[PDB]
Amino acid sequence: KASSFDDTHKLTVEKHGHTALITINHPPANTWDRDSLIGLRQLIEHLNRDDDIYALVVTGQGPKFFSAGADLNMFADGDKARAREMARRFGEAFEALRDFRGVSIAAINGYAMGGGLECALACDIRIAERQAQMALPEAAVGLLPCAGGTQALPWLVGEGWAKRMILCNERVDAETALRIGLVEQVVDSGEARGAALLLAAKVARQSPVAIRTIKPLIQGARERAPNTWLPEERERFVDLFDAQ
Amino acid sequence: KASSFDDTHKLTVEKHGHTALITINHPPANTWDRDSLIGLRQLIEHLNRDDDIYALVVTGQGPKFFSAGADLNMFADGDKARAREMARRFGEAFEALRDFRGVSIAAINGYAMGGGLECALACDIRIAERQAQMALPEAAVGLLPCAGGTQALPWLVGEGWAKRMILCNERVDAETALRIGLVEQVVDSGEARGAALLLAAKVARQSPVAIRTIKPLIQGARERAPNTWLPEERERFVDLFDAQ
Amino acid sequence: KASSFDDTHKLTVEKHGHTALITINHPPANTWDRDSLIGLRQLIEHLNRDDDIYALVVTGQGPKFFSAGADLNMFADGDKARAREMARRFGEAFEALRDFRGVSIAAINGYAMGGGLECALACDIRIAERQAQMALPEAAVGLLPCAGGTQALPWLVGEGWAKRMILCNERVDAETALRIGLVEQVVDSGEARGAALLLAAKVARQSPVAIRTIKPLIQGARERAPNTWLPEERERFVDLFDAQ
Amino acid sequence: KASSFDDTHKLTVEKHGHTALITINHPPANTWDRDSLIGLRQLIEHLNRDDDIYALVVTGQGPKFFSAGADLNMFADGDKARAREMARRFGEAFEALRDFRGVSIAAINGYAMGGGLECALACDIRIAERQAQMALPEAAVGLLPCAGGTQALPWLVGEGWAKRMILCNERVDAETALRIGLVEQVVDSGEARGAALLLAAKVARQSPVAIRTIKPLIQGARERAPNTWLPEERERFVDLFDAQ
Amino acid sequence: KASSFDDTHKLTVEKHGHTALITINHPPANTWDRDSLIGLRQLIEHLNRDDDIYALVVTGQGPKFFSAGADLNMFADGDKARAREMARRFGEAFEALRDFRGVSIAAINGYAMGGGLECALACDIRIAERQAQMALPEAAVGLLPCAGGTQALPWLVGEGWAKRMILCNERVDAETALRIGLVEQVVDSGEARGAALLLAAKVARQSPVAIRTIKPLIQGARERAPNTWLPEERERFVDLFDAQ
Amino acid sequence: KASSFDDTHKLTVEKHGHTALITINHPPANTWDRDSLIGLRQLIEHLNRDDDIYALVVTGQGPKFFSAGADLNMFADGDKARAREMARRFGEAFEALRDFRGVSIAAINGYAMGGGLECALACDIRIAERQAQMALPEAAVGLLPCAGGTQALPWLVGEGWAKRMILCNERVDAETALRIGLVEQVVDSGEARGAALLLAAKVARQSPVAIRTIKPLIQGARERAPNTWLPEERERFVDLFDAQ
Repeated sequence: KASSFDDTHKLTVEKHGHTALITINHPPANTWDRDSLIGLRQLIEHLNRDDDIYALVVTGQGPKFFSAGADLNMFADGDKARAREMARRFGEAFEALRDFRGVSIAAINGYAMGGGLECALACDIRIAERQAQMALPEAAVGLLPCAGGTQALPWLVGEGWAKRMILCNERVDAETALRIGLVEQVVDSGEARGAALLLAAKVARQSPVAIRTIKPLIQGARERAPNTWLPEERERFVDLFDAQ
Repeated sequence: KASSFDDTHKLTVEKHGHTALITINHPPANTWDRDSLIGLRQLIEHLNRDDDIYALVVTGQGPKFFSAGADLNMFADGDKARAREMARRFGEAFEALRDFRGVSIAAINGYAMGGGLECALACDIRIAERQAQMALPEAAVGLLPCAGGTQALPWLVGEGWAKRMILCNERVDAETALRIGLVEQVVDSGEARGAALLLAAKVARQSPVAIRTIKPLIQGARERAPNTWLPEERERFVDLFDAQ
Repeated sequence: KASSFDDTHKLTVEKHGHTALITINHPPANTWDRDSLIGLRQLIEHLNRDDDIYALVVTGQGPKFFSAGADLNMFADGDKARAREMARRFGEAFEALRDFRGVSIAAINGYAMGGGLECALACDIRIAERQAQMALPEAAVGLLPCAGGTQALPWLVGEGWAKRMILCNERVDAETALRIGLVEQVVDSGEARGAALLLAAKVARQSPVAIRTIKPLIQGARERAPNTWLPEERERFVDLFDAQ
Repeated sequence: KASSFDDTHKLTVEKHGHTALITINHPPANTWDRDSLIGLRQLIEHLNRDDDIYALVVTGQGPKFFSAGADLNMFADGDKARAREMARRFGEAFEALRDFRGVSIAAINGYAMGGGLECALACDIRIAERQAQMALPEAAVGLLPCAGGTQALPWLVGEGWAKRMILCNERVDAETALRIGLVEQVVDSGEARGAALLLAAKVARQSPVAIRTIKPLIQGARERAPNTWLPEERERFVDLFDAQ
Repeated sequence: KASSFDDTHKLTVEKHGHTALITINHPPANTWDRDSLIGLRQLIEHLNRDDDIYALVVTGQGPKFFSAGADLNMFADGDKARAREMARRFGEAFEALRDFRGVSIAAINGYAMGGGLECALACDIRIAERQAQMALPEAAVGLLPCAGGTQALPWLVGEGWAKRMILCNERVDAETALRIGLVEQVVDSGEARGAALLLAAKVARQSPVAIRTIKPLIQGARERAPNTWLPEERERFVDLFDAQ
Repeated sequence: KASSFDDTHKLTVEKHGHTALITINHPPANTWDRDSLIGLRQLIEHLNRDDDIYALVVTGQGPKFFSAGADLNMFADGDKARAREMARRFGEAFEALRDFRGVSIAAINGYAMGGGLECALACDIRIAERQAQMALPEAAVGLLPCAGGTQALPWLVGEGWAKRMILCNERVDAETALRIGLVEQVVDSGEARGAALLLAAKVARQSPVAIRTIKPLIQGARERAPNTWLPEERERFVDLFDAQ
């Protein structure tokens, strides 16, 4: 899928059924840069226009790294202007992945730190390998998680654990992540990608138009309290009842 | 309790102390229909006007089903008009049960799927039997949980598990439900009703006027961020200090 | 730290590195009164103006009590006027502790009930000893948790467990608290203070200006939905990139 | 209307068609006290249960005063406890009048100052006599408009004029009030009551069930942004289409 | 503009510079029906993809009617299903016109009642002819303004005048509309279209990319309080500073 | 007042009673630059710590310009980094002036365009001279009002007139500004400063502690719907009743 456009070779896309497998391919640490952040946004835009795609899996190339976060080549020095543009690209890329019209599954096959973890927080579901370690260590260098980490992390794991990770710089492993809600499924070494593609196959058995309508409803509390969406819930239910 | 009005025989009510035991009695699957959804709303309205009632337990008649959700007799065919009215009745019935002035305890004695699960999400506390299985499989038929499921489920279990259940159609058992926050207590087969009635007895030992005032405060985040309620919290605290 | 001002001897402060150790010293139950609630607010105000302080630990003097909540000497009788002023002092003291510019760690060394538990909910992180028991039993005397308990408790543990504690008056121990998210770390008897001071030392290794900026961002959902803060997140990220 | 219950002789009620004419009768200044604030809330509760009442007019007895605000007999001295209870009674009385299920019309026949003005802000529509003068002069005695004035006044007239009245203690006459949106219609001396009863007669020509449903929708922005109500608008539109 | 697609002859579109002139052409009263509501949404979608279009004017064909609101052919009888679909089409058509990426100007050349008025409320700016009369008389037939009228009308004119129009069924003329904020400019008979096209020409002198970015910011209070957008304001300001 | 610190000679401060008269002194157009935006924030910080100051007037030196907005020396070229810092300084300076603890009065003595108008929108009350002209013409150069103009302007004048000014680049004079709510008082040439200082004297007759408490309440709708502040209103009313 994404068969043709200027897609960076740092992001490989393969079609497996109704599922798009995205692999971060940037050695040695599967780090995110400008080229890949631009390609990610564009790629999500085309997958939202591909009606053959009901699901999405992203994972890191190789067995060691899911993603080590932001390249150092970007928050270089130095340039104040670079930093701002880079924070922009992270938001645009990960908000787009967040707004994927199907379901997105993060197959955490290793270290997911900083921006790599924020990328997985951007996905709908996370599947981590037993040895995987995740953290947001930006405060250690006087910075912060600018790709949504300050909001997404406490959203799943709660404020206590979120500031244990960000404010105290403590990393967590897959089994601790499962205990606190950061991940939904722990699997053995080398089983995330596979596990993710198989969970992405269960989605292709559901009505795609129902998935696309339901998902924004589930994320409703991210912009507005849940009770404010209940009338909208019935309305989209009737919209789904129409057209069988 | 609810000693006299036109209450459908599909909903049996028995008074045990300061507790109203509601039993869904609609074989074979304790399914919800129009008659029972109307009776539920009306029943909650009278229990809110009965000052002898401090608590509430709902459970499914029989050992197999808590509730299998919406009757097929309602989202029949077909009629676009039926579907809309039915989504309305679900909201009105379960929002009323949600707005019960005392505490409500769901004693999940079996399958609670779709609308049956939304009914239990409407209650304050859930107690599940070990063998009980719960899901929201509406997306499998191109529909959605229209009785609050798209908001209530992620509210307790988080977005990851909520779309694991809704978007991926994966069901969960009582022990998984406990791990993710969907239920608060797991008990052995045939022990939910009993467990629920005994938890409903601890409530009758607390000031009822304090329960009625406190409960809306606890649900405050469902309509508005928690910090916006703090001045209101002290105000209702003084209201409780008045009248001893 | 807090080396000089009128600080009540009911609140002892000792400086350990970049960490301020606050100890509730009011026998026999480390109860909160007017004098201590005033001193707490004032103390947090000076710690926010002490740039030598990056973290904060509060704990109860002695091995038995963290804090038994509100003194009876305050919600005395009786005076309607007293009650209101007291609810005010709780809010002001614990909202200030909540708004501490560094990280605050509750070292629960025993019973933390009512206002004592609300004090620990006010802190960023909670570390409980195995034998510690926590509850909000205000509804048992016809009152309510007026120091933020009705909002803070469901915020961490969810609505089900929050009303299990408040509406049903059921207390929880440290291992149950860990299971539900009320605490982040369980430790053995006599190890909380120590554990807390060592977690407070990891914070002094991070940029303080990053901690002060990040923490309000993490608590953003308490006043406004998380998505509304994302542009602000990047903006404060660039503010942190400036000044290296 | 309100034909029988313990209604204080300080509040006279007369039935004119489908309209309830409420007259503040407390010389010399039509001031609000505890007895009248309690009676007002109770009176609105019964008018909401009287299906013969589609509209409501309140005005001051005599030609000189609509209402001079709060009695001095209440924020007496002195008692801290009195003040709090009194602020409570104002809110409860005027929020109830605000939540009247039909339309309420303030016929301002004279001075409406402080609580008298807040009473008229509580009504749906205001009709002022040419000589009428309105202000919120609470800040002049070190207090504030505690019956909703700090929110209702800028809601209609804008922040500039609202703090011109409250923060600068400047009063306005009926013609200035019309220019800024504080009133909707200016009439000649002795014509407000009459004008109000005739506007209240136009309401009795509309579907009452439509008025009761529509009015909360119009006030939707007072609790939540307008766009959040649009799905609810259609839903209540279909509810009105049902039952013809 | 909109040079080619299935556009209903009930909606005529002509290109005048960078401005699209939309004319409701449905005698005798320029009423809105299903065919025209579908065409309106589609038309706005294509104008948002036409980079040659910076502005938009809608007006009624003929000198007598701007729009008399909803056709009777739709809320026919009767069918409950029809009513719901029709409320849906109004929302979708007018929310799209509301979300036009350029500026939209309503040239009110006559009666604009009910849905016709809601259509003009959907536009950015309103220019009314002296003889034009506007109202929302839905409550007179037991219905309500389902195309946003219950939210848009008080948004501009305030609650008092909004329920004077809706709850009391009182219509307003162009000079009263100007006094209350319902319209921004009053012009003489036969001068609205012309006035609107000339105001739409001033827009083509501004940066289009600035108009598209600014307009959502101006409407920010419709979904969220204004202070929550200020960081976003600077961010889009820098986005505009980039690309010159 | 502001008797001693590094205050830029571009901002002259004179003490007249309990009022601080701030005069933008930067020829020829009273334009805002970095030096003056920094000094403004600092100046407001010290006036908030001066208990001798109850009010504030800002106006432009000379008879021709109130303020022509942002210096060209700042959004120079060119530097992307400059633009961002400058948008930051505007927000910080005008949000501080907005958050002045007393009342602030803009005495518009001439042109107030772009940032000059945003400065006056930041004040509580605006008094304009008859010849004064105001606009936000940023969209004409492909930019936007980054100092709050996109939120403050529609907040007072409504969306129609706000986008008439911003999206259509149409300027308004003092008499049009009065008609639409942009200003509260129009005065003759050379009378604004004087008028403002005399309105600032009426404020010094009110309780300062009441002004400081009330003003945030009036601006409550800028961050949260008005109904959410009503319990807080009574609470601060009792806080004002305490301490006489």
